Amino acid sequence: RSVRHIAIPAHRGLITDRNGEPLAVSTPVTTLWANPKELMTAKERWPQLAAALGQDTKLFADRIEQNAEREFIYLVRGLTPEQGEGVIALKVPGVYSIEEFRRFYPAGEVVAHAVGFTDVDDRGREGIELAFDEWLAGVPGKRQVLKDRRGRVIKDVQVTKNAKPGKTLALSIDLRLQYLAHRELRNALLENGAKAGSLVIMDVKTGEILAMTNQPTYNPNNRRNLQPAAMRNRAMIDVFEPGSTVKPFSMSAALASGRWKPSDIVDVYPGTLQIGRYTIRDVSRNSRQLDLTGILIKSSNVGISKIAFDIGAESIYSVMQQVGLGQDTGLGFPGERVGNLPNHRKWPKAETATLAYGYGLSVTAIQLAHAYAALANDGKSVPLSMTRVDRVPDGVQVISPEVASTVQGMLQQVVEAQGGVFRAQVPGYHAAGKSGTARKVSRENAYRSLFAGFAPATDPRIAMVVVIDEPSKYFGGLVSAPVFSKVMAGALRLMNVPPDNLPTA
Repeated sequence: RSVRHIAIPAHRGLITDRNGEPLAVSTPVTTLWANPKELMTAKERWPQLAAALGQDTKLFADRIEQNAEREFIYLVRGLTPEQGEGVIALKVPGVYSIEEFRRFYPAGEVVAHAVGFTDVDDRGREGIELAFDEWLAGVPGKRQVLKDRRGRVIKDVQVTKNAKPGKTLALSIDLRLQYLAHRELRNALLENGAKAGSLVIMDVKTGEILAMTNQPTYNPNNRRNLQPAAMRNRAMIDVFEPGSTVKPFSMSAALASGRWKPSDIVDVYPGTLQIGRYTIRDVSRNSRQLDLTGILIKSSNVGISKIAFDIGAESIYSVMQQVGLGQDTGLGFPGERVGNLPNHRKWPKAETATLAYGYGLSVTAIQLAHAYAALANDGKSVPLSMTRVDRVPDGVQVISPEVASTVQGMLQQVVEAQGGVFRAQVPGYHAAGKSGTARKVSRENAYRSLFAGFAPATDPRIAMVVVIDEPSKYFGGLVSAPVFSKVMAGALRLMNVPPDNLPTA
């Protein structure tokens, strides 16, 4: 007698990793709904129905009696096809089913922050699911069904508009590398008794983000009792002052200025330098004079500041801006933070020095990895991508290949030379990188352990950033280096990259 114009869900598009491994799959579920006007005519059936739904007898009865005037209530949503058909087989008057779609995340917490999740209505709410919701969602259809005066659906009349399925999306993530990264970062936090962390791996030639993992994390298939801290995609929303990890870009500015050469010597004695009301301090007051490579190895704040006064902060600012520090990544990720790299018309001495040793700016882990990928790719910046790319993108030469090559060699000495971060070495390969201690001024002042590098030195393929938040187990400045080593070793092997430092493995 009556007529209703309901909808037909679209099969939400599959999300895969770059090799086609499934990251988010739309699966069939059965939702049960009732017409209370019909249920009210079969009350002797309610206890059996209530038990099949895992509901208390009297509470289920109360719920039906409270809604007896309606023609529609939900009984349960998202049952497997088998469960739904099993309740339908009870032949309870007024109980109906509809088949919907529901996401399943086969890798669970391993890639939770990148992929995000959907609504109970299959709508993208976080991460890629949100950002690409238009691509993934498709277009629903339109169905028609007739009803009586009691609201009883008599017959499905026809189908009006055919649903249109969403489109497949292949991410840049390599799930083999994501597992390695997720496993090693997690083990690292437990061993150092750390709070949170991030690890980013990217292809320096294509800009593809091959892994992006954070701790803590969560299972998107089971979001009960979910803590807000666990949902933060720290690689893109946690901002910090990168500290010594951007001294290599101060150096690039120096070697590009025409005024400095690697063999130059800077006097750092006595490990401090006064500028007005401020005092610059070196951790290693062991040294009196350092060459340019030694300044990075010892992480001399005094040394890099003296270079900065000579070349000027503008030259340093320009390199840091051009490699993407505190600049929009273009990834358009939900909640992504851009940081801050403030310019000045005139640079005072203090602001000059603090920029040079990495406290005059705020960045994300993704930006820091992008910047190291520019240095690794022989000075050529390529845009970041969260999706698989089919051609090497056009890059921008932001650092001359000669300077990039020199600084590459210095960072390789940072890892390999005496007194350097030896725990960063990758067996079988020549790796290069730089360690640092981050700072997020807030009222608070959090300290993070950072390592950023790339490999292999002969033809760099991937860049990596490891962030470990305030390790409690407190010489923690070199806590991230061993994570870089293990993950870089596993990544190079998984990507079939030929070793260039035998004998080591």
